[PDB]
Amino acid sequence: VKISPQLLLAMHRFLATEVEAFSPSQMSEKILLRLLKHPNVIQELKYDEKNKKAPEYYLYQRNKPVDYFVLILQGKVEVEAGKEGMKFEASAFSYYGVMALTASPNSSLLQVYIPDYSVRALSDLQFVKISRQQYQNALMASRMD
Amino acid sequence: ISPQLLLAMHRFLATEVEAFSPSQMSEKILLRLLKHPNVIQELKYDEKNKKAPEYYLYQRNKPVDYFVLILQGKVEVEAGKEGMKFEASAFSYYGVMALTASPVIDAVTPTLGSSNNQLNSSLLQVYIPDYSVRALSDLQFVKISRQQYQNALMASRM
Repeated sequence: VKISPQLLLAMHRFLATEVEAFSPSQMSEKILLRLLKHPNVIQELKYDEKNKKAPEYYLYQRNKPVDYFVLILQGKVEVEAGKEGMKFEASAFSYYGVMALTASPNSSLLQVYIPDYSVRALSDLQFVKISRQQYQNALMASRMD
Repeated sequence: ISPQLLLAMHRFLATEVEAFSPSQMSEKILLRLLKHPNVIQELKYDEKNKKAPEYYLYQRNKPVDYFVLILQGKVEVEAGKEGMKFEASAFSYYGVMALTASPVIDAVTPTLGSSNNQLNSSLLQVYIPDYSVRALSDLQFVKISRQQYQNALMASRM
């Protein structure tokens, strides 16, 4: 996935200033930029009007454990929030699932992040995808530089 | 719910499954737990509406908080990464770790089932089965939740 340097700067500046998880206090800007340039962190998704309700077009499903964070860069998504599944539209720079990253910790149970919402693609999507593991590694890397 | 069958399953759990061993749970309490309402359940099978959500006792990558012991009937089990399919019948049990798994250390998030402020928290300690269980016929089975199991332990602790 090839993106322009301008777009990379915009998403970098937004996360570093708006999302505390990526604040310079938690994560150095040098590491953050490397994390964004990491392969498959930035992804795209081709939309199919025929298969609109396909599983490949659901970034999040309510009551389905997930372990990654998303930042929409381009495109439209439908969001189903709450018990009644209140639908509304979200576009660029709407993010989801930060708690999957920043949540603090064989025969044990597992702490998971379960979204109280669903996110479905309405059109072609370009977005960021950062897993808890990628984020925790980014903290350790920035925790020593 | 014949007395003969109830004793058989009691002896099986108390001897085969350590979670219900006399060391963990007295045999007197175990019997009371089995006679507890809704611990023993049934399920009518519909050949027309097979693969229905009401016929899945367990679903892959779907958090669960209960234990099952088949008493009568057949189920299809899809186990592991490669989804090895096999058939299981009476006295096949599932989800023991759902009961005996210990919580995360120095963790404040609530466990699924206990409902300790779960209604508003998105972080939940869960047991996630690496398998699926689908009903192939009418089922009679035991169903013990983590909370019902923990309550049985406290009862036997006195």
